[PDB]
Amino acid sequence: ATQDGIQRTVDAAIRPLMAKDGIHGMAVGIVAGGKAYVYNYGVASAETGKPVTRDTLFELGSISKTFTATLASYAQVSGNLSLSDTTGKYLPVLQGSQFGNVKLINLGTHTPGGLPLQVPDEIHDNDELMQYFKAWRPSCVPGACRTYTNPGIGTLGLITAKSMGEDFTPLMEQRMFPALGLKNSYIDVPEARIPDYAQGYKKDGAPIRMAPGVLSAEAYGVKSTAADMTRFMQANMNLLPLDAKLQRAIMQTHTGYFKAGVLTQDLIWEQYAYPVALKTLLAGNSSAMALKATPAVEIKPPLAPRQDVWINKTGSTNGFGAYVAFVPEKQLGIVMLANKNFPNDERVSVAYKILTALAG
Repeated sequence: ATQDGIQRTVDAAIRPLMAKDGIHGMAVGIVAGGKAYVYNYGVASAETGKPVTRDTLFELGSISKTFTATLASYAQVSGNLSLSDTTGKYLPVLQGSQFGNVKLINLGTHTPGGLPLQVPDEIHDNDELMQYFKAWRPSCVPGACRTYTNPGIGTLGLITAKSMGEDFTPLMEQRMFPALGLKNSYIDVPEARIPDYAQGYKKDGAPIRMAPGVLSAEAYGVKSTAADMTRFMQANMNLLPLDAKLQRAIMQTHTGYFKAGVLTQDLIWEQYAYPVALKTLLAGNSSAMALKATPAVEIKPPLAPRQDVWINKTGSTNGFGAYVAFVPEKQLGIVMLANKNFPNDERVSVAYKILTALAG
């Protein structure tokens, strides 16, 4: 009945969106009054007609970075590292180099002083990456310049791993996902679950799934279900009784570090004063914020986590589109998972339309 009233709102945004953009399959997770509801639409694969189900895996894209941010936060709370530390401390290869003096906080907030969006094609392993970093020079002010980057948060992943004497993928698959209670969440999809892996579709309609690469696990590599992400949102609103340290780690990813345009940059999470206007969300989640070196102002001291915000992250691959938005003070959230990289403007609009109707 509560579920039926929410379904009617969610259907009324999603059916038309999928018809308009020719999205084959979507899984939408809602959190309302702290409860998880999951609504599935269309087909995992157009070729076979396998429907989207509870167990269907979508590529999270850059939403993976929130898991990386969570793991770094955990290592901080455990005293494995400080975010004030330099990359040099953990990758001595880089001690003496300019990049070796970039602080971890700058890697988790896209403020390292200029880094490319994508790991450049010439870098094929962590050793060629380390070399590139030795050569690296800052092209804007660290802690005053926001350049959205995979290698940045990626390298925070690698440094987090080292701090905890363990490789990244296993840290995530064997400690983090189980500690968060996520049983359908994978960097490496097991053979047994490959039937669950939804088919991605390019803009033209050709089938595709993501390619692994340098720092991909740390940057864009996670697959998950709406149910799993719905539980991630509940965790990110302090609603699940977990061990104190993991609970503190998760909420401290919400600390506000830099003001950049209309956006507050947390540890990967980007947040807005609630209530929030559509036009604010659209400007904060513009391609310009994603592609361009934007002025960033350090918040002194860092802004404590707060309930009264709209916290979001976008995520894309060649074949998939994903969007997480939640509002801690309302126990309210949406994750949209699509097997098409459909425009971010529409993701933000539809999320805005749905969470606004549910707020009252």
